[PDB]
Amino acid sequence: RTEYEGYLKRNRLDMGQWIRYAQFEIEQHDMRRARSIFERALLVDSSFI
RNA sequence: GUUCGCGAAGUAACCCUUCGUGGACAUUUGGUCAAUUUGAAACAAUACAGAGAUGAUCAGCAGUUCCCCUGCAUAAGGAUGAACCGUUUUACAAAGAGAUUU
Ligand SMILES: [K+]
Ligand SMILES: [K+]
Ligand SMILES: [K+]
Repeated sequence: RTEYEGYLKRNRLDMGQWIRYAQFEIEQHDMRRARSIFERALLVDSSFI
């Protein structure tokens, strides 16, 4: 989490990294965290289908 | 305490003196805070190592950041102040062929 948050802090526009971080939380079975990551990504770019 | 008024005692009687009594004057400070270990300062010390773009030695200026420090500062300086360097899979479809199955 520290790694992913560091990268997203330095470059919030990396939508691929946002998705990979959300998937990492999915693999931890922590859907609340995954949902939060997806929501934050939608806050950055809601147009990315 | 003072002062205005009244009772009284002392004095021959006033002034004056004392005991009693009513009124007037003056009227609510300070704390976000307790005095060493357990509600938060840091440097330093010991060790190792010895600065980005390079084959080598270096000037830099920036940008991004939920890192700031020094400075009066919107100046300048702090290794180009530092961190930056990793990890990376699906709007996934169309046409066709040869093998698999009833
Ligand atoms: K050196
Ligand atoms: K330099
Ligand atoms: K500089």
